[PDB]
Amino acid sequence: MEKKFLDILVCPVTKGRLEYHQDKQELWSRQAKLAYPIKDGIPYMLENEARPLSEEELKALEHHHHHH
Repeated sequence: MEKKFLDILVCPVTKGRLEYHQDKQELWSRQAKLAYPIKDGIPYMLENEARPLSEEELKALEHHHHHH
C-alpha cells in the first residue's frame, strides 16, 4: 500500500503529477514542458538545473513511460 507516501511528487508550479525514471533520475513533466534532476532523493526544481523537454519527449508523455 506504499503509494501516495513517497509517491506524491508534483511540480512546484503547475503541481501536476510526475513519474521518475532511473539511470538519469529524471522527472518528466508535460504540464511544464520541463524535466527535473534528482540527486539521490534531492529534486532540483531550480531554474538553472531544470531543463526543458523536446517535442519527442513531450509526445512520449501521452501515457506512462516505463511504468510497466
